[PDB]
Amino acid sequence: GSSGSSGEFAIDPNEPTYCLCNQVSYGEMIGCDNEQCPIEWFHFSCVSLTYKPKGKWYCPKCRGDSGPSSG
Ligand SMILES: [Zn+2]
Ligand SMILES: [Zn+2]
Repeated sequence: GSSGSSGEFAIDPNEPTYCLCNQVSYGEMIGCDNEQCPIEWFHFSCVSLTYKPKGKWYCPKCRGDSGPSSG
């Protein structure tokens, strides 16, 4: 990558986005065990991850579904 350049937190229309922060893949990323998941791609730092977990990892968007807006 680039040694260092100001102007972070920017989403370019050139490259797509997956992670929740909607940013271009970078650093370490894992594939949500849930295939159906349209993202199946999230950053570590974002998902408070230090290293590839030796266990099924389900994005915070899948594991948290129960609970509809209205009752
Ligand atoms: Zn992210
Ligand atoms: Zn998922």
